[PDB]
Amino acid sequence: PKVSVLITVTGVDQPGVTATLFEVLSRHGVELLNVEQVVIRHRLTLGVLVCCPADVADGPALRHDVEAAIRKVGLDVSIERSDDVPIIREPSTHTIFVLGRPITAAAFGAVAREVAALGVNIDLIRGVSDYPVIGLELRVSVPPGADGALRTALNRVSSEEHVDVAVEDYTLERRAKRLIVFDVDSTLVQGEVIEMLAAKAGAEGQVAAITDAAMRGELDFAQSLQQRVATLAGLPATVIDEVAGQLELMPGARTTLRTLRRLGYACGVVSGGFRRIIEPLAEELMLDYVAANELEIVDGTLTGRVVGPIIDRAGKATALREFAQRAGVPMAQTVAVGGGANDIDMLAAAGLGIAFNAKPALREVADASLSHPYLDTVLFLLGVTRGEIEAADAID
Amino acid sequence: PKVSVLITVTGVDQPGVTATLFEVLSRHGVELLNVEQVVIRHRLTLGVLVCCPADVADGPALRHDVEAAIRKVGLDVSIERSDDVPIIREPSTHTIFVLGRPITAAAFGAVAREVAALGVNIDLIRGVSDYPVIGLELRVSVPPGADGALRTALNRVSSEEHVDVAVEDYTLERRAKRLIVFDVDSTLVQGEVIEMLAAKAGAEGQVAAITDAAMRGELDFAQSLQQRVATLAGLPATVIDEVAGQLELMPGARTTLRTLRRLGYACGVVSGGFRRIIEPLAEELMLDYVAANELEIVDGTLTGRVVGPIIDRAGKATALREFAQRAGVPMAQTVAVGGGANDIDMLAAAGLGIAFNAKPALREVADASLSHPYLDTVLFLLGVTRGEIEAADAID
Ligand SMILES: [Mg+2]
Ligand SMILES: [Mg+2]
Repeated sequence: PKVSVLITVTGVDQPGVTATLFEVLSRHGVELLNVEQVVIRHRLTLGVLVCCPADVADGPALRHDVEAAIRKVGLDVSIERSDDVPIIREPSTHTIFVLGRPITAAAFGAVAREVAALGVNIDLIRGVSDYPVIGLELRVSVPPGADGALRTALNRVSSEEHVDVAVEDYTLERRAKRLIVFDVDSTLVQGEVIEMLAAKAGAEGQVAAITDAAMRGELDFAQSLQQRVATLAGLPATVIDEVAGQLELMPGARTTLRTLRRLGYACGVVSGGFRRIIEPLAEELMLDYVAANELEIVDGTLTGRVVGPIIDRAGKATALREFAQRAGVPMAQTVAVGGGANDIDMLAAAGLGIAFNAKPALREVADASLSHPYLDTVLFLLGVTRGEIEAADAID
Repeated sequence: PKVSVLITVTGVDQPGVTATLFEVLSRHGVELLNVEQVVIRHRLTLGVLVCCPADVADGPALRHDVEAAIRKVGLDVSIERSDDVPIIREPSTHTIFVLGRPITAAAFGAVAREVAALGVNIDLIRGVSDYPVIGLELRVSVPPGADGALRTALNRVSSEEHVDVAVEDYTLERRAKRLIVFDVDSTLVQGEVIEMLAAKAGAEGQVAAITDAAMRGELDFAQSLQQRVATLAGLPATVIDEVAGQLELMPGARTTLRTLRRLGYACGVVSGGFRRIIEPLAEELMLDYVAANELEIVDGTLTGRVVGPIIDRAGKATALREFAQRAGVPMAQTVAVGGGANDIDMLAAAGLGIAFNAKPALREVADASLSHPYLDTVLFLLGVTRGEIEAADAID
């Protein structure tokens, strides 16, 4: 076959069309170069790019066989020479996630308009979830040196339209994510353990105020840790198990971890909280790595200090790096999820840094932000669909 | 928004259509439930499923705004109530690869016809490669308990039509493949080392005959190994480096391994050949695991025996299992690639067992078979496209 021909079938989806078309093409000298077919909402698009004998292409017979077969059953078909035509479309450079509850038309309109303004072509759109939130994906092709401007434009859109918008590299390498770390407090676990410990001392007031002050980045994490843990001076150490037994996982956490195990992720937690609370939990969740701070105890009583070294903002990044080196995972294939300014160095070190219901100081430097109280929306950012989760879980 | 509406735009692709449609929908009470959009060969299909106020849906205005905006620029659009309509399509159960050089229309026709006969619905078709061979993928939905019958039907088609046809589970878990092992001889490396050693003894004749006899499964691997290595009795051990330096990688091998590293695979070789030849090579290829047999040497001279234990057909499976346990990878997420009856137990132990230019005894039990002399066609079976390889390699 020395000449190329493109055949394009469109119309209301009926069964047997695919087989019929290729059964027809076999009565001509036809060899396949590319086939693309989808049905969206009962609309068939079937594009077939072939090579065929020069004398077959230059003859009405091939045309008449195809047009007869396809038009008969009710669909449309076009046939034309190619030769210059690209055989197989190029990969998308990036992918974009839009999560909302709801996603207004105006919101998605604003996204699609920012995309267009920056010469960014949309290659594919699909739904990735219908619960817990609506999730849409756009695989896009970004002009080189425009993706900074894109994330920026789309962040403005995200704030103004009340949806999450994440732009991610869609390269083979950068999208084989293999390792994830969570912060514990207000990320993997509901609320602040240190405030739960403080309530036992009748100090939740003092400590909640300082914690919000520290997670918004207004305070040095270490001095803030020292001032907060000091309020616990004199509590019996038995208070650690009490609080540990009062911890509720973030909605979607179990689903998030279970799905990450299916995908063969290394899973870890990096916290500024307390090891006696977190290790007992990390064992339960079957995690691969823990790093936390440690409460000082004397005669079964908390002294109000921690036992150095303190895991600070920098320490969190150092622990991610440590975890990644041990697991044999390059930094670009690592994921970090946090909610506080505590986590800023960690997120920026990771391949993908995800801010989860986060303070402004973190959202501003995070690769991606989530504003809904479901930790499994993290999974959508990692290329997983709700359907795929539900399917896999039903196999038990 | 209490009532659902489906909007479906089709026609010749023009820019700005996407943004335009959502800018129009925002003047109505529209919230998005699902968006699906693709362009194939300049055919736009844009399907939008929304919820909107009951009084907006029951009014001509929404219809007239949408129909006006879309028809004006040259495309078609339909609008209709939904309510019963599925929000987001279910995942495909399986995926099917068709590799050929060429892929005739008749071949693909035969595939699509077998698929249809077994109640199997086609969800998507796309090209995955234009070199070294033509590669097509069909994501399909298989009725439960029909995929045995499918692989069987498609194997008949594969033999008759001269294309490779592979059916694979498309579940989240089973498709997060994390570990691969290659056989060395006539798989990762061109030809048979043992025959190259034998040629040094003027025995390539005897040994080639026995090797073909063993790889076709007509011989016990161990007795065949003993008879073949015995022909080397008396060669200087220097002959090992000579042959090691004469080895050519299989076409596509470097590409295959490099791409597998990008994806973060654990990579290993499991051979019945000789460690002094393979270890030197596995170090060069930066592999994670080696298991081979070992030549006996006395005073710098080969004795013609191997030093037990012999890696036999069962040993290969045992080594895969060993490798997988160490790497922390479940058997279902493991891949094995071989060409001889030597490899039968290994392939069946692996999640996905790939026969590469293989003897009949292996093709008959392999999950998937490849008939073309390019080892990187393995990558297509692992969900990678040629475009994605080329893109990633150009980033260097
Ligand atoms: Mg936190
Ligand atoms: Mg072999």
